[PDB]
Amino acid sequence: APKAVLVGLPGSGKSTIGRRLAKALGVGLLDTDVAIEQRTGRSIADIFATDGEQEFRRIEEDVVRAALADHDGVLSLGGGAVTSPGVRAALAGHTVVYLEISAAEGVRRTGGNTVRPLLAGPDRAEKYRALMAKRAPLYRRVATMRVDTNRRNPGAVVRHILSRL
Ligand SMILES: Nc1ncnc2c1ncn2[C@@H]1O[C@H](COP(=O)(O)OP(=O)(O)NP(=O)(O)O)[C@@H](O)[C@H]1O
Ligand SMILES: O=C(O)C1=C[C@@H](O)[C@H](O)[C@H](O)C1
Repeated sequence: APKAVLVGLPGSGKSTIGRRLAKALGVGLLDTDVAIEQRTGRSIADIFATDGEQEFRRIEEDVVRAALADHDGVLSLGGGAVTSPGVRAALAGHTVVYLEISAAEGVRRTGGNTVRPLLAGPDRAEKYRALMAKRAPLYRRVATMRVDTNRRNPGAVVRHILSRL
């Protein structure tokens, strides 16, 4: 079973905080978005364009159930994984950390285009605020620890978590 599992919106810090926490405990990192590209032929934007979001979600669920059984290090999840009811039932019993961020700082952190099919195009600030309103009740229901990332630098986030494990 993992030592910790990380969830939240794009730009909260899931990949950055996960690398740094794994180095301090002595263990490996597994990132489910990276695992998906390795197993199929292609990119995340390629699968969304040829096949659709509902077929992305079925591949993501099967990857997640297997990681929770076989991996003893730190695990980082994709941003919309909590919208599947089969993902929420596999998480019950596990150690789960929710990273919180405001809408104005969150949109400024995503600013140098990694891509992101669901944030693409004009009116970026309007689309980010609509994603927050519908997911926030879902992050609160799955969590066992909540941490505020608004005025904490990344080394100080790591130390707050380490003392509560
Ligand atoms: N506490 C922090 N303070 C200052 N900058 C930060 C903080 N956390 C993350 N960043 C920066 O914000 C950017 C995004 O962080 P990242 O770790 O990629 O988040 P993400 O939650 O994994 N995205 P996704 O899987 O696509 O939903 C990076 O350049 C980081 O360097
Ligand atoms: O639905 C989402 O919010 C996301 C889906 C994919 O682009 C990626 O899995 C990303 O982390 C965000």
